[PDB]
Amino acid sequence: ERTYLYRGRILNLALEGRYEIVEHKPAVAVIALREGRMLFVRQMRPAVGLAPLEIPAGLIEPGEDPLEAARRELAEETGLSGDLTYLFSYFVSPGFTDEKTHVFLAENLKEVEAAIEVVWMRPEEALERHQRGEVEFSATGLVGVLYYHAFLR
Amino acid sequence: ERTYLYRGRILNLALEGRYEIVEHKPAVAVIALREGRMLFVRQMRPAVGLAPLEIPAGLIEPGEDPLEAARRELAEETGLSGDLTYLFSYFVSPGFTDEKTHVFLAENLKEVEAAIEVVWMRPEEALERHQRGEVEFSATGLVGVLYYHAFLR
Ligand SMILES: Nc1ncnc2c1ncn2[C@@H]1O[C@H](COP(=O)(O)OP(=O)(O)OC[C@H]2O[C@H](O)[C@H](O)[C@@H]2O)[C@@H](O)[C@H]1O
Ligand SMILES: Nc1ncnc2c1ncn2[C@@H]1O[C@H](COP(=O)(O)OP(=O)(O)OC[C@H]2O[C@H](O)[C@H](O)[C@@H]2O)[C@@H](O)[C@H]1O
Repeated sequence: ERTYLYRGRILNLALEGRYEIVEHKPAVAVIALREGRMLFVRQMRPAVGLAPLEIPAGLIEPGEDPLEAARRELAEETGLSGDLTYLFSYFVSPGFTDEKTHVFLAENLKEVEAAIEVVWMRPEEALERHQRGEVEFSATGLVGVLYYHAFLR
Repeated sequence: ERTYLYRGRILNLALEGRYEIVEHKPAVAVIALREGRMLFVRQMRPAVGLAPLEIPAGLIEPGEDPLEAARRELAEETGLSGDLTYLFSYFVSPGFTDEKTHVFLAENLKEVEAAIEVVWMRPEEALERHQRGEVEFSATGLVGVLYYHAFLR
């Protein structure tokens, strides 16, 4: 059983026996390749004080399933729509939070609409920039880069 | 500036303007392959109520750098030691936490020592089991699987 220390906007903090638990809405992330470039985004993230390289990602809000949330954040963050395929999911850090991320591939991208910086970048270059200390990754950004190298070359 | 709502054992909860921020110690994770099997671990994770497929992972404690923490958790969780190479890092979920994970590759594993279940499993099978809904991934488990498919075949 959980006792709640804080009920917030995008998280709750609970204690469960000796365990500190952060409840958090699920998330989605979209991997998209065009002309050899992957679709990254960057935004200032106050939790870390910097703008890591991410792929388009967002929270699943009331009413939505993961596919719908993925289509929405792709459009809102980048102005694009595409044909989305579910790939896999992961718990971001299951030792303390229940946040689960559902990852999609987007193909056949179309601009549907003309704080978030869109960064098209070859994944090989993202990985080299990271290795040289020039940019940080989020989990979603790293998953995109690794998925590309595994399956999209 | 941050105001603290909770100072805990493995996290602090702060507000920063409108932002809810979870401070958390950094983590490490180790990717290890032997005879075509990757070294996974499973443990009950109360935050999610299940035991996802992870790779050996742990927190960096006072006094330690990432390499040292990685060697320690590999030994404590699996009884193994190896030659460790730094690969890359990622922020697990930078929209709300500062947790950063440093990922290593381990080679030339040796048993140094005879709650945590050690699960050697071919990564192709881990990914198929996940696709069929049979097991969940942590971020570290998924990163291990993707890294293998990208670079270790
Ligand atoms: N929710 C918690 N609340 C209280 N203490 C905890 C909790 N979980 C663990 N402990 C204590 O904290 C001690 C040290 O934890 P270590 O074992 O090095 O790490 P890890 O395997 O848990 O987490 C490693 C990563 O894997 C996952 O993605 C995680 O979220 C991390 O990102 C433990 O001995 C526990 O006593
Ligand atoms: N720390 C926070 N505290 C308060 N509200 C917040 C915070 N961060 C965002 N908001 C609000 O929450 C609203 C909805 O958030 P959406 O934009 O769909 O998601 P995302 O891109 O932030 O996070 C997506 C994932 O990427 C990362 O890995 C994250 O940690 C997630 O795992 C926002 O409009 C903000 O107003």
